[PDB]
Amino acid sequence: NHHLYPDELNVSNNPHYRPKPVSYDSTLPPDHIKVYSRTLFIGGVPLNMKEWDLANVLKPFAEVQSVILNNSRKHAFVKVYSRHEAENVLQNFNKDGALPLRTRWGVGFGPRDCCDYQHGYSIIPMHRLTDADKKWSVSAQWGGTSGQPLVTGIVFEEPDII
Repeated sequence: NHHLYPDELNVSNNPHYRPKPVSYDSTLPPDHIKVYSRTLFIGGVPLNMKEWDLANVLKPFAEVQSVILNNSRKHAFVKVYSRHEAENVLQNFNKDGALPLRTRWGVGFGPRDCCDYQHGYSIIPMHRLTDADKKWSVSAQWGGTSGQPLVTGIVFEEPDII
């Protein structure tokens, strides 16, 4: 498992507490939902940079929740606790290029072909989500719908997937 803080809960006593914003977009086609990524793809990762090193360097911009790192592939998938935090990294982290890290929107939920990589969201037809995906979307600790059912046009932040 790739979560940095095992078994944590999205509760007010956790410093990682974040709200779960949900909205509705009438323009989506039938049976489609919109999911904002909380996952960054980081390329240019040096050989001796580990998961906590990435969390440590990012901390002034965002609190890292999970990291899937592969040094042999020079990359990591880094999930942060909120969409706002992910945007803050892309806006403000390493913009001069003092570090070799190269950061962009990643995909942590749903099919890769549904992702708009420029804007960091996916428009996903619900027939392409597993029952597990649908359950995660409604019941996850961070992101998801906070109990609200999945309907055409619902918009939410990337849900945790176990």
